[PDB]
Amino acid sequence: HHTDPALRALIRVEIPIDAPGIDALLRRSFESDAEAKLVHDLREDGFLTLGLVATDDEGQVIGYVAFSPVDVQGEDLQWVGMAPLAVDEKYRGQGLARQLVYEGLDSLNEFGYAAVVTLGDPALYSRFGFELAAHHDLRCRWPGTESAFQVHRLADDALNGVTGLVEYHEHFNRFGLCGR
Ligand SMILES: *SCCNC(=O)CCNC(=O)[C@H](O)C(C)(C)COP(=O)(O)OP(=O)(O)OC[C@H]1O[C@@H](n2cnc3c(N)ncnc32)[C@H](O)[C@@H]1OP(=O)(O)O
Repeated sequence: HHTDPALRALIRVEIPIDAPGIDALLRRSFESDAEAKLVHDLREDGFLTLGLVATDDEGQVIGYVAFSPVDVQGEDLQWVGMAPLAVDEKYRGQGLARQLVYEGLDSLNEFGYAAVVTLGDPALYSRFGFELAAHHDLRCRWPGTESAFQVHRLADDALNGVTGLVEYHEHFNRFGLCGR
């Protein structure tokens, strides 16, 4: 008895040739082009800490997650903010977002980062281990985010004694991003 290998998407760090595919995915996946424009600007200016792509058998980008640096109370503690996160509508419900976030966080830990923040629906991000940032006395700069701003430590004690304003790069101060 022979079983055909199951068809699956591979996840890896993005490379330059992926940019147009990432852009197309972001434009088609969100309600506005803000996410695509954000990623373009972060990459162009050197503030995209890490990006991971999920690709189909032909190498087409079908999923994406990115991370950029954030400071806390104006200091660099090796924290990052996760955004955006997208899976092509053709591949939704297959566990690819879960995998992208897990691998992202695992890679970040491997490379010495201490925590990851994100802004979004807690009904989604809590599934991946994120906790409400307000419970740890952490906030972002935007209004109406106390229920959506979240944090995932990468070390058990990473959040202890770390409080206040978590600042994203200024490229995030554009309108229409998910979670805002
Ligand atoms: S603010 C505008 C909102 N738009 C977007 O977020 C961008 C368009 N959406 C997407 O790209 C996808 O729908 C995302 C949000 C990436 C989810 O992709 P998938 O559904 O394909 O992800 P997985 O199959 O990896 O699922 C992992 C777990 O997440 C749960 N889940 C998916 N979507 C949601 C929403 N919207 N709300 C709450 N939970 C959600 C899945 O059920 C799954 O749950 P488990 O805990 O793994 O069972």
